[PDB]
Amino acid sequence: HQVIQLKILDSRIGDTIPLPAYATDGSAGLDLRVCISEPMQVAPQQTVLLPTGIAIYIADPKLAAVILPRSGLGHKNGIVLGNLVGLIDSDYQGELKISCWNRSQEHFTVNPGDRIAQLVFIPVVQASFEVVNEFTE
Amino acid sequence: HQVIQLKILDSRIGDTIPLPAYATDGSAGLDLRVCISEPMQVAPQQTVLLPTGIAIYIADPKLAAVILPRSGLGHKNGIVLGNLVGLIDSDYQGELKISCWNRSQEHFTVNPGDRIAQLVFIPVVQASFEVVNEFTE
Amino acid sequence: HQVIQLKILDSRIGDTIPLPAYATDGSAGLDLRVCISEPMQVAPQQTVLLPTGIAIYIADPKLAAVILPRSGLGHKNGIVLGNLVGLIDSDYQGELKISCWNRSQEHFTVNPGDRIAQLVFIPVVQASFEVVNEFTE
Ligand SMILES: O=c1ccn([C@H]2C[C@H](O)[C@@H](COP(=O)(O)O)O2)c(=O)[nH]1
Ligand SMILES: O=c1ccn([C@H]2C[C@H](O)[C@@H](COP(=O)(O)O)O2)c(=O)[nH]1
Ligand SMILES: O=c1ccn([C@H]2C[C@H](O)[C@@H](COP(=O)(O)O)O2)c(=O)[nH]1
Repeated sequence: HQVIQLKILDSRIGDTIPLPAYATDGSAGLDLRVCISEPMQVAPQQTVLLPTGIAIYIADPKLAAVILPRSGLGHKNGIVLGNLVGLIDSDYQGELKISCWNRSQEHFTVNPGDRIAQLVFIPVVQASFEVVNEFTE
Repeated sequence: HQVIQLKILDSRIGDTIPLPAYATDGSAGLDLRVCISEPMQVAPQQTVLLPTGIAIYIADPKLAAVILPRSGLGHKNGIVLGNLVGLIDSDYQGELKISCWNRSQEHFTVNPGDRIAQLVFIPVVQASFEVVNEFTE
Repeated sequence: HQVIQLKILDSRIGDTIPLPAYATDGSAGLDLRVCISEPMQVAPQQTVLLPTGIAIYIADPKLAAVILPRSGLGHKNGIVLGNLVGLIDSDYQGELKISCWNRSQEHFTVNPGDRIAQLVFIPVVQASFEVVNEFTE
């Protein structure tokens, strides 16, 4: 495993709302929960910015994280991400936030502590370009 | 290359509908075909769950796969994924299924065996958190 | 870092429109700018194909790139990608193009040289399948 520093921004986290964790040893992602104080309605076509109450610091520039929709919420309820895929840079230290977009025609309720997205840590490569007139092998 | 076990769930696979394969030596993804018995209409804004007739077992927890829209179908026909990006965990052993979402204003027909998404195998990192009061280097 | 060959297809690139570059040492992605000659309107629900004026050649089959929405444009303006996520194969040598999709209810103007998406280089794994009757460890 790789160590990622995490700062708790809302005292509910770790008390009434658990920290993100892998469901199983073979899980690729961690479910991300929202830290709101009362249930929130997301109308058809509405986008709402939902806080997580946590900040992470990946630090290692060979690593990033992406925020993805949950499969069931996205397929069954059309509850996905307004930016489609959220990209977390290694030097980002602010709160993780979810752009929650209801792409369906049905109203949806988000309760405090609900899992609304998933977080996946991926290696990334920092490219340097070489400008050429023609491509070569 | 890396070996991924594949179980055929529908006898058409490998007979009338080919197994997923890289188009070229330099392809990042494999086209994923649907295993339906008759053509299916996907109306504007409709989401339909489409089977592939295959199950995979990635097994290695340092590896995952993602299901992505095809570029031409998504750009030209608005045929994309209802969950936007499908994440396949290393310990998932069920059938691969596509959440096919028509985001366009035109009706679309999916024929048996059509390529509707693409599958990409990516390394992933399992993070362990360290809860801190302030971030450090 | 890893060297990626880049061919300039429009003489504005590197003169009036900068080459893609990482904003910070810890950035995971590079902002991708559009190479159009006059401002372009993107109406609600409209998809437009926007050129970048550059081609890249990743070459290494263990590497790919993805094109993702920008977070603010996607969350605030609903300016995302019609194919949701663009996948760039290592053997692709054509112009990078953005499927720009306005998922919002507000008209949006794209100016020449605007950053409209981001590009991320990721390692990928080329799988070989082993067809089995039952999965094993
Ligand atoms: O869904 C998202 C996308 C981004 N970010 C964070 C992590 C990014 O590194 C940072 C800056 O976003 P940019 O506008 O620079 O992409 O915002 C989120 O909290 N959620
Ligand atoms: O588009 C998708 C997304 C997920 N899955 C499979 C692989 C996942 O590991 C499994 C469980 O999904 P979750 O609800 O746990 O994300 O479903 C698919 O078949 N297709
Ligand atoms: O948003 C996108 C998606 C793809 N491509 C390029 C890179 C791919 O390797 C190539 C071929 O696309 P396919 O139809 O084979 O996926 O098009 C783009 O320019 N932009």
